[PDB]
Amino acid sequence: ESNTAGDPYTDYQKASGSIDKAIKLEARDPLVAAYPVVGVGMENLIISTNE
Amino acid sequence: VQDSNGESWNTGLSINKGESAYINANVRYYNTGTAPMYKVTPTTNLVLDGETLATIKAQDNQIGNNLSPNETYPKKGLSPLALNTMDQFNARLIPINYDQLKKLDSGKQIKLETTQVSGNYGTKNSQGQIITEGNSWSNYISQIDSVSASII
Amino acid sequence: ESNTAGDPYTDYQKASGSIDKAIKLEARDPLVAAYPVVGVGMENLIISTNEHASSDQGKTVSRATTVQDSNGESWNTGLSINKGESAYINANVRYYNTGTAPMYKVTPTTNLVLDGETLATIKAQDNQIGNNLSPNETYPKKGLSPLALNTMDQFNARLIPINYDQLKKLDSGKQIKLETTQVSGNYGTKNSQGQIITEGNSWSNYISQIDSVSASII
Amino acid sequence: HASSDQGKTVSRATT
Ligand SMILES: [Ca+2]
Ligand SMILES: [Ca+2]
Repeated sequence: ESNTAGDPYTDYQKASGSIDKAIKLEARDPLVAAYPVVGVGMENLIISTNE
Repeated sequence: VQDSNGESWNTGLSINKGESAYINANVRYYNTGTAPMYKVTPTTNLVLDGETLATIKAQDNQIGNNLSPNETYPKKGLSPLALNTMDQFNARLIPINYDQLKKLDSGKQIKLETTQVSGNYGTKNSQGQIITEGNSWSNYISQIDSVSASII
Repeated sequence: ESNTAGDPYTDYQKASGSIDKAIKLEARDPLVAAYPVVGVGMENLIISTNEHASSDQGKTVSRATTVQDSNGESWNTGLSINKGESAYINANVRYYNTGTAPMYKVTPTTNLVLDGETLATIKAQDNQIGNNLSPNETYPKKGLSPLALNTMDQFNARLIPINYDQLKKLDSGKQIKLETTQVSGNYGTKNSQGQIITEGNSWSNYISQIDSVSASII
Repeated sequence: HASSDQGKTVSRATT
């Protein structure tokens, strides 16, 4: 398998670090996937009553 | 003969019962992974008392260019985004009808929930230039979630 | 045949497993087709009747000398309605997959049928597209609230209207049914460099070829 | 486009 973890980067690109430099150190192990988990959080909510 | 000197003053108020109010949510994005996301495009449901009022995809005003792991968009010391519109071109505001407005004027809250997020990854092309355009993260979400074990 | 089953993947690609890793196990047999079966299901339906209601008050004073005086009041209440766009419809849907392959960029088309007549055929635009639909799962996922099929426009700016007769009969036992007439979506293939690409890879180019050369087993 | 309306009125007149 060239991409062991299933992410866009191969085993060599991850081990050798020749990828994006914002990827966490953790994710340069071929077994740990480089993978973002993004979520949204609402702060407040405003109602424009259009009479 | 006769004379008359009258005065008058009137006050009126109208309302549309299909678009009785406009909704504006203030949001912030969060990354808790090991990779940064470029061109972050979330999709969110706005749920009020069982019913989903609107499913909104983040358009050009609400997209975040970079989102590194363990950080937010906007950054920590900024105010949250405004999720104003439902249109592809940021020209159409999010409406709610008369019953949803009447119950919103009570203890009822509107909850938000992220159904998915879009975004790109970066790769170095022929010359040493990082490209993050055709590099959708969605082509790998199923392939990663299927071959893996999840640890939080 | 290089593609015995009629799916986008050859015999060697399926047998050896060098394809998408979300493809179900059985679908890596050359005879079983890698093929998703996506359907839509409605959860509830909301009606925004768009009347226009008006209130008004008023005072008035008056004097009249040949002597006289007068102090009148008023308060009025009106209500108007359009009969071609008497209400707006909002359906809450959720997509399902019961196939052996994931669908990327799931774009369904649904009829909204009310007492014999189809009110609208809606194609899922940018707000209502699901990026991933892996087999035996839903969009949105199990623990989320359903989508809002809110608009009928290519740009998500035009709401779904119903006229006065459809609204009047909808204020009765009449229900609006939803039915999926088709679903479109992409599949993934590894390109020259090992990047998965799911853009020109439409699933509709193989639905007829698969449905013709196959036997169906539910 | 169908429209309805109601209305009341009170009045007093003193010579
Ligand atoms: Ca390897
Ligand atoms: Ca063959």
